[PDB]
Order: sequence, then C-alpha cells, then structure tokens
Amino acid sequence: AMGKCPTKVVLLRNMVGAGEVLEVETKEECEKYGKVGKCVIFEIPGAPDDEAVRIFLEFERVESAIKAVVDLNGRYFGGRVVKACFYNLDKFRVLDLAEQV
Repeated sequence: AMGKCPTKVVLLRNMVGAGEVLEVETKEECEKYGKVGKCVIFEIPGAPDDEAVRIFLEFERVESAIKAVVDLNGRYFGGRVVKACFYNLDKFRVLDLAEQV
C-alpha cells in the first residue's frame, strides 16, 4: 500500500467532513513536526464522510513527515479518529490526489 512507504508528504484523512474551509490552520499546527513546504486540502465530491476531505502536508524533510504520521495516526480530533499516512511524492506533484492508500 502506498500509505505505508515513508515520504515527505503526509495524508490526513477523517480530520474534518465536507466542510469546512483550515489550510493555514492545519499547516500552523503541523509546524511542531518541522518545516512544512506546503498544505493542500482536497475534497472528494463522492463520498464517505470520513474520506471526503483529504489534507496533504508536504514537509521539507522526511523526518518531520514520519514524526507527524506517528503522532497523528489514531488521534482523537473533535470526535473523529484521524488516519495519517504517507503519500507518493510523484503523485502529489502532478496533483493526483485521489489514489488508494
């Protein structure tokens, strides 16, 4: 599974439903793990409520991404259980953000 392979890009699922609108706020929260290159919120218009909103964080170093996944996977956030994993760097760069993880 793509989600298990360590990269600089972290995918956060089930952090919020559709919607609200966060990119600056999540990015600011994830600075504790290290420098964040960018943050992309992608909404799948399907879609199960715990998979509708994908939040991507590209860290400047892989160390920061790993720390974030370990710290946030399984975390309780406003009644929701967050799923954190890695995402393929190449897929992220061409904005192919709907891949199975």
